[PDB]
Amino acid sequence: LSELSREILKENGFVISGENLKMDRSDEEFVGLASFNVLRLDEEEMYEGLIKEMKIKRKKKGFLFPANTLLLSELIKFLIGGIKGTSFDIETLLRNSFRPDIFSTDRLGRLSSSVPALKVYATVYMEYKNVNCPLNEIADSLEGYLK
Repeated sequence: LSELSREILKENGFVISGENLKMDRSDEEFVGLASFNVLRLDEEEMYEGLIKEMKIKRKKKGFLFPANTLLLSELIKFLIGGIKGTSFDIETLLRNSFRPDIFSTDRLGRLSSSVPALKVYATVYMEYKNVNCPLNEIADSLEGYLK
């Protein structure tokens, strides 16, 4: 996640566990963790294992909800993995999901521009093949995703 997205999530009451690197600050006697053999472990293995357990949990009973988070996790996953989304699109989606008073007017970039383009592609494919192709259906599905 970007720094602005993390700041928006932290302002909404979310804390991201997985980056729990409290950098040892108050000068006094942290005793009770000297039982792990860290010296015989690879740093690359720990770096690979720390990324794979990144979970965002809430600490306060604010105005954010299980259903919106449950939808938004898969929406962000489909935005990054399913399509070639950018961090500005993530910030736009988070602003549209959390802050309705801020008018982020159509800052999703490539997908909104790709809405008519695949329809024109499908128009050309129908006009040159006369065989049904789901390019228009893919464009309509991602348009419904924008809806």
